Amino acid sequence: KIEEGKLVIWINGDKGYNGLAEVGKKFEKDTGIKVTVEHPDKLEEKFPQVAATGDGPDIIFWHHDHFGGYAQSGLLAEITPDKAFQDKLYPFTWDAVRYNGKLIAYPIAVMALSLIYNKDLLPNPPKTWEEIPALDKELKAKGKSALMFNLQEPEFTWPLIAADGGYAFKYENGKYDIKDVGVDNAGAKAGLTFLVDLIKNKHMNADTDYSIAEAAFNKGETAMTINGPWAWSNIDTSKVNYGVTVLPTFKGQPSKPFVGVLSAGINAASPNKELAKEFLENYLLTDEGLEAVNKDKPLGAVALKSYEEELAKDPRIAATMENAQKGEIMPNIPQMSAFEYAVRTAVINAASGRQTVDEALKDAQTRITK
Ligand SMILES: [Zn+2]
Ligand SMILES: [Zn+2]
Ligand SMILES: [Zn+2]
Ligand SMILES: [Zn+2]
Repeated sequence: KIEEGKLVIWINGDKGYNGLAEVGKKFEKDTGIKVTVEHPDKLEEKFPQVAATGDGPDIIFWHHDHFGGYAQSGLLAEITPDKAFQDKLYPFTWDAVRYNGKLIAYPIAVMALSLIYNKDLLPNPPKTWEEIPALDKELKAKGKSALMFNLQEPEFTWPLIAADGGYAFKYENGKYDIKDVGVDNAGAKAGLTFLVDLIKNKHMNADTDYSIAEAAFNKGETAMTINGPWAWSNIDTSKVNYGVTVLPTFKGQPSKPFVGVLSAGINAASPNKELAKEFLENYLLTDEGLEAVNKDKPLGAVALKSYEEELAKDPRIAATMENAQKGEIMPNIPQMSAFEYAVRTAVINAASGRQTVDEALKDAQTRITK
């Protein structure tokens, strides 16, 4: 079982764990409570294993959508921030950590895709998807293309498809209606048709994937790409003079990317729930706390209003949060699995001609709602 009188924290070792450990040291100095941070390989898979036998870390950091499965297994303790604390973070982030009407984790950071552009090729990036065709023809005259991004995964194609009305699962009253899927409505059809038309008109290639798109942008062959905060470092090394901004609109409406929320949950079997809450609320989710974590490894945008306003001074972070706020929270229900499979196939089939847009989405909708 977990030891009382101390805190063990788990988080992927590639994130700012050193920062969390520093906040832990500060905690130990003020309370005498030792905080040990660990980053086991595949800790996300190990948590349910050790948590089952009443073992594991007191606190676990991971993406919100995954906490859904954890909460269904009752592995997470319900957190109870007072209204004063909840007001410290952006409202939409609390929605990401709510399971069956209960709050099961503290939101930490927010990730979402943004439009990334080459400032030398396009000092002023386009605000609309509609302009992409004309922009590409202009750039092609100079041996450059307008846009290249991963068309193989729903995470990257969904922003446009959802813009005019598409959606995964209808969210209402803090609950997802698994029988109300918006994959084959008029909005989704319009979005995918535009995407497919771009391919038919040679402005994009159906085979472009993550690596192909990243190489093209980082080598200055294409003026724009679509990616997240995790791709910036690779661009920094390429020396490309890039900018990060709000995604283009479609039919005057904002692209809606899925939003991922790094969250901190408390082990249901932890005998240190009170101290765990004190650490997270009064030490980590503070400007100094998040700053320590962010300096170790960039968090992207954060859920804490006060610190996000500071980080937002970086236009890349401001763009990340803007797209996140206009986006769709990644559903934390098991049905998203079918949604991902279904939509990935639908997009590939429509982009290749194997199916029309209407047929591809109709089949995806059917499967998802089965
Ligand atoms: Zn033990
Ligand atoms: Zn590790
Ligand atoms: Zn995840
Ligand atoms: Zn992550």
